[PDB]
Amino acid sequence: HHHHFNLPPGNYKKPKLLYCSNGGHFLRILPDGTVDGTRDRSDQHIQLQLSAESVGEVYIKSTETGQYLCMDTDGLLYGSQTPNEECLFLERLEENHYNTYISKKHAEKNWFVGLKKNGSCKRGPRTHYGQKAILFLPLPV
Repeated sequence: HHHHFNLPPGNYKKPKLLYCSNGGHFLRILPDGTVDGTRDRSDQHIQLQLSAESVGEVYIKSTETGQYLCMDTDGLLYGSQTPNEECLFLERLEENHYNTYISKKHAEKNWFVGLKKNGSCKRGPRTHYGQKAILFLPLPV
C-alpha cells in the first residue's frame, strides 16, 4: 500500500463524463484506441462506464466502443478491447472534492491519469500529486 484510502462518494450505477478541471476537457477514448480530451459535450466517445474490481479499484470503459482505458509501460494511455493488468486504476478522492485515478500496476511510481490544458493526455512519469491535470469530476451523461 503506497497510497491513501480516501474514497469518493457516488457509485458506478450509471455511466459518467470525466471532467478535468485543468483545461476543462472530457476524457475521450477514440475507436482506434487513442486517448485524449475534448470540450465538445456532443462527442460520442466521452461517455464512460466505470466498474469496481475491489473497493477502490476500477475499470474505465467507453460505452460506445467498449474499449477499456489502460496505461502502458511507458505511461501512455490507450484503449484496449480486452481488460488486462494495465487497465486497473485506483480511484481516490483528492482535495476533499475531486477523483484521481492512479495506475494500479505502476502505483508505486505515482502514475495518474491526467489531461493537459491543451487537451492532450499526460504521460505517467509526467504526473504527480498536486497537479491540476490529475483532477477529475464525474459528471452525469
